[PDB]
Amino acid sequence: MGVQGLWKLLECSGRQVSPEALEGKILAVDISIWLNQAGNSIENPHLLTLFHRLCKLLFFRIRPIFVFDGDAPLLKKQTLVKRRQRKAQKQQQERIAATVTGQMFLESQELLRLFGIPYIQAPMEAEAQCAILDLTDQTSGTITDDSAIWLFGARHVYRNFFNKNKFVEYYQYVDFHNQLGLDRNKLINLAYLLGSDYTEGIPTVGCVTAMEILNEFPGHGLEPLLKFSEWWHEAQKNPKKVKKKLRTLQLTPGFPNPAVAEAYLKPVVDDSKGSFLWGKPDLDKIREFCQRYFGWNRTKTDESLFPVLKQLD
DNA sequence: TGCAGAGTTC
DNA sequence: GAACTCTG
Repeated sequence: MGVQGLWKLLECSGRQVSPEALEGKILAVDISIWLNQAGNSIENPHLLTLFHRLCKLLFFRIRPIFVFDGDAPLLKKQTLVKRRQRKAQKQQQERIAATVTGQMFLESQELLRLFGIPYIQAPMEAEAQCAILDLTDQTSGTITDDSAIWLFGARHVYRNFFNKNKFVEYYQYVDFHNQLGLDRNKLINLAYLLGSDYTEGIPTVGCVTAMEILNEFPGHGLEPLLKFSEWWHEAQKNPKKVKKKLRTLQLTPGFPNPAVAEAYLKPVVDDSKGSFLWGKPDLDKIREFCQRYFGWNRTKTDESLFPVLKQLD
């Protein structure tokens, strides 16, 4: 999820490209959204979609690095819990999804090791790991469809790459900073407004409305939201500019909770500058895996791999 | 599941 | 009249 409408905002700065443009590139990928998602009674669909993607990547000469979600933050859990209160046993559907995912994790990491692709378990948030990889110039981008990566400092992000009718879109920090006037702090304030995976937003704030807010109270860091907060705590009191529209909407009392901006500003990530390695993928083991989990033979997989191994050489 | 247009309200 | 949402 992340910010509810941020992609709509940034689309003016994103450029449509083709998969042939990622040829000379080393990019990070957040697999955690996939297993976060993944009635024909199929076996291991996470692995199925993962395999097809994994092919698509190497076909276009991408050098991937996969990033795995760790312990979700306190604010992420609080957000999903207060999002389920709106929509004894909640603690027993937590410990049954983790043992299913655990196996999904293990199988996916095995598939990766066979394909010769390295990977890193992010200690808490995975988007933050991909972001800090972008920042230290360890990757040359990050393939993800999650807006929240921007708030963790992202500079170059490739979106809609796997979405097949949608064209691959390349987004750059500098581009939408120079066009839209957005920095990391303004985007985090936008996260307070529009709603994100660490905090639900304001009921009626569309994109344009959140920008109207962030311009009505200019400032540095978190000042805009404090000014808007005390202004709405004042103007709500009764004498009964364009600020009337903003009077109308409802606001929470703890707004703004500074722990939210704190979580986006200083997240937890691996600090070391890893030097990464892509090994050669052994063929036989891959067909063995495919039969073990899907039930594919040797020339059922080879019909798919025939372009892939051809491009590898 | 993302965009694009209209419908409904201030 | 324009902007936001909902649905197609």
